[PDB]
Amino acid sequence: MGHHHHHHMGSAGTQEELLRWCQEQTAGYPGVHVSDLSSSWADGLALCALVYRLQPGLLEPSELQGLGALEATAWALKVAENELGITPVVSAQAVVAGSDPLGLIAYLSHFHSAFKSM
Repeated sequence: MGHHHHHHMGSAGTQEELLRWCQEQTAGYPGVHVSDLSSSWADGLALCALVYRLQPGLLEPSELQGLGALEATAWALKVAENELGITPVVSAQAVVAGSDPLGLIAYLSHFHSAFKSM
């Protein structure tokens, strides 16, 4: 199958399933909105929310939630890898700046595949 590449849906078609799964996993925190593939990860809320869900006894989202964006990403990314074992795919600066859509989505896939199977 396949016509050429794109015709109606393709890029957004994947983001929809990714954003939907992300919001569901980040659902529970009385003060966290997950509906953006950039700003949502600014303060590292989306990433922290996921990590905390996997290791609630080895995470501190609320701590890095306001302490800082760069610190939240670097801290969550470092601990996430230490607690889960997932090696970072993109730099904190890029994540906080949202200048890496391909990298942000790829990372989410790693976390999803880890929980999808476990």
